[PDB]
Amino acid sequence: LTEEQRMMIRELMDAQMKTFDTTFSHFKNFRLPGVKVSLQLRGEDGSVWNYKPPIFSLLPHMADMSTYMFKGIISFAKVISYFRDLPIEDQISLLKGAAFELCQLRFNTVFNAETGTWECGRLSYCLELLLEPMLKFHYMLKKLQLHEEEYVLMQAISLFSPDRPGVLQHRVVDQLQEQFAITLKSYIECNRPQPAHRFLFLKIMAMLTELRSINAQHTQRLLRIQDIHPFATPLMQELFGI
Repeated sequence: LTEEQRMMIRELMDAQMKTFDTTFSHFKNFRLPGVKVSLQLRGEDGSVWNYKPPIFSLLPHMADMSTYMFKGIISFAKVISYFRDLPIEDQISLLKGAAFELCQLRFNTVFNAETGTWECGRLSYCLELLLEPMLKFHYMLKKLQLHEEEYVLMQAISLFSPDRPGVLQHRVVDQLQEQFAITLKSYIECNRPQPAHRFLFLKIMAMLTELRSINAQHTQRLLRIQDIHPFATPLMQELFGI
């Protein structure tokens, strides 16, 4: 790995730890389904609130988690030099295209494939299959057992996609995305020699293509819900254009 590739991962890792509240400590004041996902809420005192689903009862809450997560993704991008050196218009166009993808890549780090639950600090999202592109993605990506460096690089590649509808400096964004892909490839060939990690780089690139597919599929479905039962917050509207 060259010094630049090293300074690249560091700038990415530094942006991650600064904007990723892995314990969801600042996530409060969120809506709950006032009386297929189980919801657990561990209290500091030791009390536990569990929710067993019965159908738009979880949209409000889920909308609060999204906004909280989205805010982390925006802060991540804005603290990255390669991102700030881009025209505001391109920052917005890129953020709207990767927003969901980066949230998923992040949710995967707190995903427990064993128990099939997202341990988000005090909160917990358990299931009640795998034919769902969403769940299959989380399980497959988890199986790869990636390092933190490999996750932030996946976020970089995703964020700096030149093919996002609205990008102007698609030439600059394209060169950046390539420098990020190369760094990931070099990092893998220099830290993971095990025969099991063969073709790892290409497996990661296929997952991102899957994520791009899942993302484009989600948007449509979310807009179909917003068309029937509005739930999107102001921030979710700025991103999905509503």
